Amino acid sequence: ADKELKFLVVDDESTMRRIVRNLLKELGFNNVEEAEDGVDALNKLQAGGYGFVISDWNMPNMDGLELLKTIRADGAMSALPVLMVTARAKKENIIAAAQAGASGYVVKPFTAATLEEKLNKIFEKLGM
Ligand code: BEF
Ligand SMILES: [Mn+2]
Repeated sequence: ADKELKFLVVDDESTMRRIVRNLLKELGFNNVEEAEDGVDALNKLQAGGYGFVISDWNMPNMDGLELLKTIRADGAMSALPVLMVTARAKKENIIAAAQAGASGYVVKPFTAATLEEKLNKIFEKLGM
């Protein structure tokens, strides 16, 4: 994919955001911003320019399922890639997110290779 693709990394834990951002850099992606919950995320997304969202689920203010659903329902950003990265491991969680339009889904804890693999799976599906 285009190495100037702008990512929004959303998680209420700064340690996780740091992990994801550093994995993105290793993969060649340096245009990366962070948000701390779904409301902060939507503020940055409204600010413009984003091409990919990586998001947690359990966050205050707006959780990642609501964030995903808001994005998919919004005409200005309905096809924006959203990769879920969450400790929610139950099949019903995965179903709710998949059905809500998740581009992909990774369960914490996760390896570097898994994130890379699932990002590349989304790129290939979208022809990025
Ligand atoms: F708090 Be997240 F769903 F890992
Ligand atoms: Mn969380």
